[PDB]
Amino acid sequence: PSQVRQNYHQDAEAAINRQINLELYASYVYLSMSCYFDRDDVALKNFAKYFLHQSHEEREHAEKLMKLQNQRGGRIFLQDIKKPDRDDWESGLNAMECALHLEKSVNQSLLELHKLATDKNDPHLCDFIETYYLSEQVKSIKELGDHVTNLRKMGAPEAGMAEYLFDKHTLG
Amino acid sequence: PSQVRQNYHQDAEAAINRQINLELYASYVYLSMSCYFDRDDVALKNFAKYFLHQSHEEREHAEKLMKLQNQRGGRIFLQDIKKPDRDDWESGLNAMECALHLEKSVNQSLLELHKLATDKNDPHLCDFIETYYLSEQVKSIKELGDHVTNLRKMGAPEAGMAEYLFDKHTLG
Amino acid sequence: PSQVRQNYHQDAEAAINRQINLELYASYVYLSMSCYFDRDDVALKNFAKYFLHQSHEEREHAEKLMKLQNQRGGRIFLQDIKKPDRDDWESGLNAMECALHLEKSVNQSLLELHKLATDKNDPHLCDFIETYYLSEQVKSIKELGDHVTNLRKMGAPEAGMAEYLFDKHTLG
Amino acid sequence: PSQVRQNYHQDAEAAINRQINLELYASYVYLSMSCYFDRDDVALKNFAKYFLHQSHEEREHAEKLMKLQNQRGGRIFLQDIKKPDRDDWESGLNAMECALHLEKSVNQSLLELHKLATDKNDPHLCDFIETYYLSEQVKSIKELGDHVTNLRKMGAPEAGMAEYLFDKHTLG
Ligand SMILES: [Fe+3]
Ligand SMILES: [Zn+2]
Ligand SMILES: [Zn+2]
Ligand SMILES: [Zn+2]
Ligand SMILES: [Zn+2]
Repeated sequence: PSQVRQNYHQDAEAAINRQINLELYASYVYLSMSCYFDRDDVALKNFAKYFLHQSHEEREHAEKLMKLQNQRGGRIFLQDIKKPDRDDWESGLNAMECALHLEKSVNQSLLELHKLATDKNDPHLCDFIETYYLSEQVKSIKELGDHVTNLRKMGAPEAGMAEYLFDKHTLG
Repeated sequence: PSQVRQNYHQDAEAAINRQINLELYASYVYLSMSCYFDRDDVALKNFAKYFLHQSHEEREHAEKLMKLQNQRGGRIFLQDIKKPDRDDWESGLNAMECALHLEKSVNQSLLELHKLATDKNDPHLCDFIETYYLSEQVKSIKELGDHVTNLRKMGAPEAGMAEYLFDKHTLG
Repeated sequence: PSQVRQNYHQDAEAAINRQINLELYASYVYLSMSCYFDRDDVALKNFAKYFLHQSHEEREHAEKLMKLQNQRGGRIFLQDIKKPDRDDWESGLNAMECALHLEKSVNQSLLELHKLATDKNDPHLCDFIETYYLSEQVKSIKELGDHVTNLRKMGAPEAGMAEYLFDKHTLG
Repeated sequence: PSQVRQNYHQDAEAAINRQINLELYASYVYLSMSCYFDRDDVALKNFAKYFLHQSHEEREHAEKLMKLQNQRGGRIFLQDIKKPDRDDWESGLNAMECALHLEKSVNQSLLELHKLATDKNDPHLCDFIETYYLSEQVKSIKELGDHVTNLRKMGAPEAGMAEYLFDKHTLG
């Protein structure tokens, strides 16, 4: 047992390892989306910039959980990062809808983690999740819902100027 | 009778109390509209910002009348602020049309108040209304009429890009 | 159901609507108190300034809950804002005592809301209340208790110079 | 008839001459009060400073009416400035009460003047009075009412420290 370990259940250590994998997976999905919008047959630079920013943010989320695991005296066990479900993301609207789905799935994972920390009476870990993860997920899910709403009303993907003008106005 | 009171008719005191209520009501209507445009299924940030600015302006109008009532030695009697007529304002165009209707109703209230101050030979109160209320209402009614004209010509609400591009160009 | 909604119970949505009404009511009570201290027969400018600051702060509290309701995919349903219990607040000491009573009643409402969010396993909403509401209420209740203590010891309201000198020293 | 005269009734010219005399009289009353508070047996420097400021302000009010009379092509006819009703103003509270009485009497004179300009269809003269005289009188009467309220509550003139502390806090 680590000299620093105190009130850190083996189940919490295991759940934090699963979450690190999921944040690294989310980072890979966003990178896949970023490089789709950089294709010459798609060519939406501000969609590509937006998803690359999200990819980097998710890597910072993963790295902060790795820091937490080490501060609490747990041990990081890394696993394969699975390839994303698509190479071709079809449209700006479809990628925003898939990003929304991914962010809600990551949020559900964190709520299951908070529930585990509550059941194991781990107040430091509960507060860590609330402070740096849950606040930020609610704000992300709302941003993506807003983007989806706006793109559907402008008539994306069938309206050719919808994603062009969204790329300049909302994402530019 | 207040030591400061001079040439302030009890009817004028009563009418200023009714106007305070109407400016506070207008503030509440604008706040209702502001929070409609912040819904994820509407998601027009600059429409929400515009109506929140109007909500704050109307609270400043109410507060200035409360200052007038106290300077003249009248007594403020507050009344319930009634809830707005809708929760769902339907579209950017509909909210602008409802705002236009509300601002004309507030203007008519002030013209009835000016007529009362003229009939009671209250020149200080007449000048107060002209200087800080009537000028400002004419300018508001014209701004809203302009917004409505522009949104109808762009084809709102059926044209999906009309309110999107109005939100960026006119309100951004 | 809203595309952004996740882990937000209908009871929590209803309770947040009741709290918005209570923060708007508190804003109206403070405005009533502010305009009492501006009467020429009361004439305590720094008491009026203090209560107007509180009125504005409570409107910011209400607006932040409206933002929370929209971020979580709930729907704001506004209700009438009831008129305050008095027009005449009697003295500086009495208004501070009534403000203390109001702030404890708002605090009890938030503790009932936290208990509901705990029972519905809503950690984002629990953390929101703790971070932006409960900390701030404890600090307000203590400030008002301090003011009341000081005014009673100086001999308010019977000692004429007590509220005058409190207005200059503590509130100036 | 003056080459510049247009729509200026002989009654309005006469009434403006009477008002010039009253503003010069008010200036003399305030100067009398200022020099009472500078006596070694009264010795309230900030009461003396306050009334000297009012004396100078009233001379500026008189001079602005003299400018108006000349702009409209009337002729200034000056009259004796009568001596004030007292040399000894008794107390800070009594002087503030006498100042309140004087300012209400000047205000009533201006309302009679506005009524005359309204009856003679002189809109330039009506607007002149509203803009530079009536606004300012309401604000003066309210300031003096506030001062009187505060001094009576602190227990002036019998409470020896009331006028001392008012001189430092309110007027300093
Ligand atoms: Fe002192
Ligand atoms: Zn993340
Ligand atoms: Zn208004
Ligand atoms: Zn509050
Ligand atoms: Zn004057």
